[PDB]
Amino acid sequence: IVGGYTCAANSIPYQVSLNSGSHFCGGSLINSQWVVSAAHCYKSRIQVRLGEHNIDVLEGNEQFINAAKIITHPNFNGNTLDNDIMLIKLSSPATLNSRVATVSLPRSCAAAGTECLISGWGNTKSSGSSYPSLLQCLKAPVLSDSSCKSSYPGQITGNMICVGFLEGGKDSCQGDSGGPVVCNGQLQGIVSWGYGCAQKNKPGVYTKVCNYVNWIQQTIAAN
Ligand SMILES: NC(=[NH2+])NCCCO
Ligand SMILES: [Ca+2]
Repeated sequence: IVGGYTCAANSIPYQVSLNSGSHFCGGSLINSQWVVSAAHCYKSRIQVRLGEHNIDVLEGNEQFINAAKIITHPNFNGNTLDNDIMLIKLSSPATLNSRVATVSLPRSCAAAGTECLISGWGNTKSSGSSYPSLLQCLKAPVLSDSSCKSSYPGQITGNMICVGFLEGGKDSCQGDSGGPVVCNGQLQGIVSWGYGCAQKNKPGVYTKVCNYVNWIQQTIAAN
């Protein structure tokens, strides 16, 4: 997260870290047994780390649970990034408490201008690299579906939204991938793609979660 602030510890209780020797992507806990993330985050072996704030120190609220199943969207396209969504089944249920909690899926799509919270352990520098120990947070609005489409001509499908700031300096980045965009208590976005990060007129593009609730529920019920 570039241009963000350090979240209060455990204040984003649905945020997970996907780990494969180190942190590599975010995700969101949506059921005691299921995390949703981005298909471009796929790895065949993943440990889900719940209840984190400092990913470099055991602080006592962590639950480390291996992925039992990893299911990418059958229509994920690695070129266009359409359908950039993935589900991970935990090998045991997360134990839900104040620090490890589910986030609601969308009841509807979010209006343009809706304020959202984007979070993750991704790069924090707009130039160079600094990867944080502590979870970072960013408040950002859903952008006009036009301001999104003008930024990336011909590249925004109906399964993508832009959330962010056209002036730059405030965006998700590498390592935030797969993490949450939560607006009015609902998971509306998954960190997906962009052109670098925090550049002027290149806002973050996010998988539009309100199109996937049936896919999510059907996959959960079948697996
Ligand atoms: N604005 C961004 N490039 N964010 C997405 C990072 C790549 O998943
Ligand atoms: Ca920790």
